[PDB]
Amino acid sequence: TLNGGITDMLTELANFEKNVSQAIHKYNAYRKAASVIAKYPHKIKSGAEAKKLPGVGTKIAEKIDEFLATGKLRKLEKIRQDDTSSSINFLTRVSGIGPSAARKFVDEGIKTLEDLRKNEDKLNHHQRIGLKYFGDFEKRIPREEMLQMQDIVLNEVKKVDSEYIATVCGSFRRGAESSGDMDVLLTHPSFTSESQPKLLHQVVEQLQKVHFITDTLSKGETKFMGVCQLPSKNDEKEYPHRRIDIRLIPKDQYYCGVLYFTGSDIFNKNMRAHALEKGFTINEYTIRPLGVTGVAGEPLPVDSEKDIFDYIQWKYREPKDRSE
DNA sequence: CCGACCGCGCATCAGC
DNA sequence: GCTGATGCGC
DNA sequence: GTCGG
Ligand SMILES: Nc1nc(C[C@H]2C[C@H](O)[C@@H](COP(=O)(O)OP(=O)(O)OP(=O)(O)O)O2)c(NC=O)c(=O)[nH]1
Ligand SMILES: [Ca+2]
Ligand SMILES: [Ca+2]
Ligand SMILES: [Ca+2]
Ligand code: NA
Ligand code: NA
Repeated sequence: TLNGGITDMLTELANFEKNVSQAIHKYNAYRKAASVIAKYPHKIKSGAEAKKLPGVGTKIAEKIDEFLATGKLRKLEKIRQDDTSSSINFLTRVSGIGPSAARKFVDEGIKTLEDLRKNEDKLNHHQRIGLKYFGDFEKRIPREEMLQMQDIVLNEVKKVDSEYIATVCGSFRRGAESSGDMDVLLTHPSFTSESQPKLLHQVVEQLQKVHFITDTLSKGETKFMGVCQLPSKNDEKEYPHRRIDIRLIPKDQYYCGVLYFTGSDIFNKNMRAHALEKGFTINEYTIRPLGVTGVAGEPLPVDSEKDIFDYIQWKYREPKDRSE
C-alpha cells in the first residue's frame, strides 16, 4: 500500500471512464497507469516522479500532485456525488449489464439491485443470471476450491471420452492463491483446423448431469460460458456459485491457446516481442515464421507449450514463473 | 498532430 | 426468414 | 489518457 491512495484513485477514474464515459481506451490507460504504480517500490513524492513511469503521462502526473497536496481529487469527489454516474457504475457490476444497458436502465429510473429484481422482464437471460448471482460472482475462488473444481472437470471430461484434453488456464495455472473464475480449454484429436459433432456439448452435458454446471450464460459450438458450484456436504454451508468458461480449440492450435490463455498479459507481450526478434510471430492460434519482408509463412507444428519456446530459442518458462 | 489502443464467439436486434 | 451491426465479456 | 510514427 505504498501508493495505495494513488492506485485507488486511478482505478476509480478507470471504472468511471469505462462505465460512464464509455471510453474503453481511457479506462485501459488508467488501468495501465495504476499497474505500473502499484509495482513501483517507493512512496511517490511528486507527479513528476510518477511521470517517469511508462503509462503515466501529463494529466495523471497532475492528478497525483493534487492528490498528494490535498488527499483528494475534486474530479472524483464530483463524480461520487453525481447520482446518475454512481448508479450507472453500480449497475455495470451485474454480469451482462454493460455501459449501454446501465445508462438505459438509469434513464428510466432503474438504479438498484431491488429495481432490477422488480424488473426481470426488462433483463435478458445473461443479465438475469448475473443478477441471480450478483454477490457470488464478486467473490474470489480459493486455490483449494479451484483444485477441487479442476478434479471434477478433468474427471467428467475423461468420462465422456479418454482422448479429450482439458487444461485449466488463467491465474490458476500460473499458481495464484485465488482465481476470479475458471477457464477451461478443451480439445480432442478428432478436431483440427482442416476437419466429430457436439464435442463441446457432450462435455457441457456431462457436467450438468453431475450437477456441477448450474446455469448457462451462452453456448455455441466452440465456447460455453456458465455457472458451476462445488457439491456441499449435508451438514455444512453450500459453496458460492462460480463463473466457468469452456472453449473448444482445434488440437493443432491447442498449445498456442494454452500459452495465450495462461498469460499473463505482460508475459504474452514480452514473449511475442521476443518471438518477433527471432523471426516468428505468435498469436493465440499459431506460431508462424516471418519472411524477409515481414510476410508470415505457414503455421509451424506445435505438440506442446515447449515447442513454442523452442522455436524462438527460449528456455521453457514454468507457468508459475510467467507473471512477466 | 493524430491514429491506435485485440478482436472474436455468442445473443440480440434492426433492416431487408 | 435472412444478414450485418452491436453489446458484452474476456 | 498515453504513446509513438
Ligand atoms: N479467460 C479468458 N481470458 C482471455 C484473455 C487472455 C489473455 C490473459 O492474459 C489470459 C488470462 O486472462 P483472465 O481475464 O482470465 O485473467 P486471470 O489471469 O485468469 O485472472 P482472474 O480471471 O481474475 O483469476 O487470457 C480471453 N480473451 C480475451 O480477452 C477470454 O476469452 N477468456
Ligand atoms: Ca480467468
Ligand atoms: Ca451464494
Ligand atoms: Ca483475440
Ligand atoms: Na457488467
Ligand atoms: Na475475468
